[PDB]
Amino acid sequence: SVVNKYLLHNRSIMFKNDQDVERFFYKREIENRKKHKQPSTLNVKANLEKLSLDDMQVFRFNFRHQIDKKILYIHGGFNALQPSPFHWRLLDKITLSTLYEVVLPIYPKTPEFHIDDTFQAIQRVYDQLVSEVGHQNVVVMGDGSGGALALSFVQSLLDNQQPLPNKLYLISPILDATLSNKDISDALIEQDAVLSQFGVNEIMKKWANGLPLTDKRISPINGTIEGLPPVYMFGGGREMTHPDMKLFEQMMLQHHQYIEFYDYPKMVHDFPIYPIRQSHKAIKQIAKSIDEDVTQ
Ligand SMILES: [Br-]
Ligand SMILES: [Cl-]
Ligand code: NA
Repeated sequence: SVVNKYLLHNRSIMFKNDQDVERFFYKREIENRKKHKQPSTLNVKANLEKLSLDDMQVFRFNFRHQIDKKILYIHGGFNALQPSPFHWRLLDKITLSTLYEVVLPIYPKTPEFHIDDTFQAIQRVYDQLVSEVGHQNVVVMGDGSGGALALSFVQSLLDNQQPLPNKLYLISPILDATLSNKDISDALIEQDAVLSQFGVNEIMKKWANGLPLTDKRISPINGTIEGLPPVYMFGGGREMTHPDMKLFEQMMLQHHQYIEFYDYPKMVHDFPIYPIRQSHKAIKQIAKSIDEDVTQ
């Protein structure tokens, strides 16, 4: 399996019990305070800018001096993990394929920080980028829990009458943090070697800081749909989020909101982070679609 071939134990949320959860939070509190660094062995092909915004680390990737257009990238990791070395590699590839400048904020993480900290930080970097190139030249993208953050954040902009990004990209978004969709079968659960209902529940409960997991800011499947910019979603049939992605697609369609869903039946959660041909195909689909004229 691709999951096992590239496994990082320090990113696993397959917790057995409360004791594993506590140990994870203990570890993440300590690790999250450290300055995040590019992987020591990774050749990043794009040019890299190591910036900060109000003491938050922000990395920017650009290629061939192409910076007139931005992707605000919200990385996965359940709001507890920092970017994977495979996230570094994915972002590099997207930069080189799209020729947008990819912006990677290291936003506040749980267990020390909580939902409002996370969202206020994303707002600040979004505002920064809009001031640089205009909202029409900014695309928002995220994977996993980062896809949830990305959708929830654009929904916040929409609810608050803020200028919206030209497009919104969701990669294996965790649209409902409860993962209680009754269409999630045992067969589907047995195919998913990455997600854990227990792990996602427990981590998200910590981050939510007293808010119910069903709150639309946490589970954006429950958030504003009408008025969204065009949405482009990527996911696999072997991830427990798949019923939620299909449900979200149905809701977008019903509300006459533009959605492209690229659904890969045999792919795993967050598949584009893996060095496999399907990832390269997904990246090419991002590149081909990202410059489509927005006429909605
Ligand atoms: Br596939
Ligand atoms: Cl599970
Ligand atoms: Na910045």
